[PDB]
Amino acid sequence: ACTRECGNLGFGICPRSEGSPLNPICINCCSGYKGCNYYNSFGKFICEGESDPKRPNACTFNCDPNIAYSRCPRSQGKSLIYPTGCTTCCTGYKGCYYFGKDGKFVCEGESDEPK
Repeated sequence: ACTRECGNLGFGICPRSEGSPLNPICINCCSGYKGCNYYNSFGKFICEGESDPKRPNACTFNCDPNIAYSRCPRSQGKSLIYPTGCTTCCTGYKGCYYFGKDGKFVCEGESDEPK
């Protein structure tokens, strides 16, 4: 039960399992998320993510060539939501972290994300 209000948020980020041995995601330990583990294509543990999705680390976009895939508590949907349209804190997804147009964290989403 959410209001009809059109939200004015900036972007959402959602820590989610990404990639596979055969189809590696481009990511690094710095930008990977706390609570997610990162692995090579042979399935060897590389690192836990260092980044808090409420206040992400300053990192480069550079791929860590040791990383092919991640395991996060949640696995569904997009890693990044932009733009957000009319999405509000309420209609936003659980395990997704929405930031204002100023770049500052506003809220985590409260609604179930379709699988």
